[PDB]
Amino acid sequence: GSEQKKMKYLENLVGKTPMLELIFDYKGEERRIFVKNESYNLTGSIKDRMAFYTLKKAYEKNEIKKGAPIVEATSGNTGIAFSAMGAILGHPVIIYMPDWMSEERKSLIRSFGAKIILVSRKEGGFLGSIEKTKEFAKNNPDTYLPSQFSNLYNSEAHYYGIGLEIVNEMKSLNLNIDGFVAGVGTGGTVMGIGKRIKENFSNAKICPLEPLNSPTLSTGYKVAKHRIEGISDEFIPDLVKLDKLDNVVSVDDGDAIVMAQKLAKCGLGVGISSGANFIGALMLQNKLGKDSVIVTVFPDDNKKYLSTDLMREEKVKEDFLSKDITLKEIKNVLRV
Amino acid sequence: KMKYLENLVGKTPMLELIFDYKGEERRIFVKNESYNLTGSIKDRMAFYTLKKAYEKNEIKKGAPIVEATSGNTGIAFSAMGAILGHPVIIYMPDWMSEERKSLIRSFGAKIILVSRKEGGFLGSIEKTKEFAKNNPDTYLPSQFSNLYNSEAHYYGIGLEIVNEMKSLNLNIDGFVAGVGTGGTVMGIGKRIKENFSNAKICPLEPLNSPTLSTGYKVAKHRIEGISDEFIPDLVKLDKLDNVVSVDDGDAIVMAQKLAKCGLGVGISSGANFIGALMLQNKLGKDSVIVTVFPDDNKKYLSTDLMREEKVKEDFLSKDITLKEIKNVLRV
Ligand SMILES: *Cc1c(COP(=O)(O)O)cnc(C)c1O
Ligand SMILES: *Cc1c(COP(=O)(O)O)cnc(C)c1O
Ligand SMILES: [Cl-]
Repeated sequence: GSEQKKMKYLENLVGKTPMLELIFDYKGEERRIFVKNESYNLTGSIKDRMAFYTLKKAYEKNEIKKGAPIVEATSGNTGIAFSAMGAILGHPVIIYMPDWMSEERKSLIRSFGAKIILVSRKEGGFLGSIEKTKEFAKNNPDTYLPSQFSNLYNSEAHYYGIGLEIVNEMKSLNLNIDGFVAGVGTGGTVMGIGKRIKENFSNAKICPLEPLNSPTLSTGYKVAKHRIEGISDEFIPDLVKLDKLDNVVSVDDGDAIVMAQKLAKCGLGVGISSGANFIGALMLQNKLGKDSVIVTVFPDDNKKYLSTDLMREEKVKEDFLSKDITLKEIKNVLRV
Repeated sequence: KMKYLENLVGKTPMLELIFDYKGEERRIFVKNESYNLTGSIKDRMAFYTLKKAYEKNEIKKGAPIVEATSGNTGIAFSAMGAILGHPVIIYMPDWMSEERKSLIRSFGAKIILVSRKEGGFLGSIEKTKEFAKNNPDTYLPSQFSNLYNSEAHYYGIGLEIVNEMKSLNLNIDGFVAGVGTGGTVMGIGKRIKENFSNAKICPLEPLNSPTLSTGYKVAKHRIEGISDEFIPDLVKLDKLDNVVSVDDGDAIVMAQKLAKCGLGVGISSGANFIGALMLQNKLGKDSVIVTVFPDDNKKYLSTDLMREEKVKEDFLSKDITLKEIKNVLRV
């Protein structure tokens, strides 16, 4: 080949992230959770694995030509990841997002060479941001649409990549996996990792996670704004197939923030969705038994969240799990 | 012990970058050090310093770790300090990017900003000694003089460099790195010279504040992480080859180009790229030059990196065009 050569080496920019064994007290019995740290990636997120897999398989299946624009609707880690990997592969990148999105998001995505097209309230969300991507393709037929919320390459990325890493590294510790939890944005993470884990541990519980403040998985709908950036921003996406998963876990965004704060104070600088996943995983442990082996992921680091409530004191509410959690140690770290 | 905590640092990607320089094709090789616990090369050094300190009982259980930083070292010691159960107290000049202050505080460290009136970098260092004098159990990693700093890079990143270039059957002709503490250049340089006695090991300075090359001149500059108002004891300019000098404007424009090609890096990464080119010009078109990208662009959104830089006539970046990533290695 040659393109094949290129894709073989560019994959060294993504994956092979640390697996961490985190020990903590939960009122006040000793527990542990296993977690992948996905900050160790090209642009700092799990979405790098997904963007790379997507573009690679698309090249393999001749579904994108050289120099073709990559076009998507997002303001988060997906725009960042396709912007960077798009530029690496010689593609201009076009991102549609709403016109009230913060300066910080726009500047970071702009840094990576993408063209940003802003959509107003009146031009329709949000939902109309994904509509203009479809318009663009019909007027420029070389357009590749990642279609993150519906594209099987997304879930597959995590089946072939991070999911397999998880099964391999838990097997090297001779630990069976009793469960896995992940917040759903596109759903690619929970679906892909779940498919992989359930091939190896048929009784594993694969629980998708939503915010209690906007339970898009349990109701179907975008109910309200919440502060768990990267998860449930729109509608149960087409990729998520709830029937193939076990029961929905719900976490309050404040509880996620406090948990992420605690994580940073033990030297793990993570995003709000990571704190959510940690709480998520503990909930699942609480259903299965204190000593069950539960895995999750930390999808990004804390550096993009330095003006969010991650930086402020959160009111502790009755039902927060995080008020009864004290982190003790990183007991082990695996890197394969 | 932490045979296992070392899995949080190091083993980062080596990139082969192809570019045009007015208007000839060239390449340089670069370690991407964002792929580390806190997103910087300093993670390697913080971990190694603490591991040795523990080995030689230079640090007591729960004792405070206290340090002066341009940002990344404090971030790194706040994260690793927290992991190992230590209070951390960081002094940092007040003109470093505000994202630095926020991250240090997120890791549970006490952060004290130090003004130019209060002596900037030299003042920050003295405040660390003051704290140690006042509080007898204090551990001072003293990154500006501690040989563990350069040792960390001799054993870690330096050895990865040598093995990665060996794997390409390529001889290293030169290495360039901006000097903050001097750890990076001294430690990598020692390792490279053991394997290529003729390789040139070049420290880099801002052209705006050429302290290494003059021995005295200190001025404001925006190349965060390097040129900290003095020549650090760790750096031995007579054991290194000649100083390379890059304009902070030229560095920023170069870091901006790198991000447009997919490599979101800090201002000093831009500086190092231009430096490695300036060295390449000395040794030949075809010479094999290695450098490092110490961190990513996320701590710099508040800085001139995100603004439109006045290009000048003498910027090498006005004549650079990035072509592609030709290769990526990682063991
Ligand atoms: C995208 C994203 C998620 C959700 O992952 P999906 O695979 O899209 O479900 C969680 N956290 C962060 C920070 C993200 O960017
Ligand atoms: C510390 C630092 C440097 C300089 O490295 P030394 O090993 O201290 O010479 C360069 N760039 C950045 C971003 C840094 O934090
Ligand atoms: Cl520093």
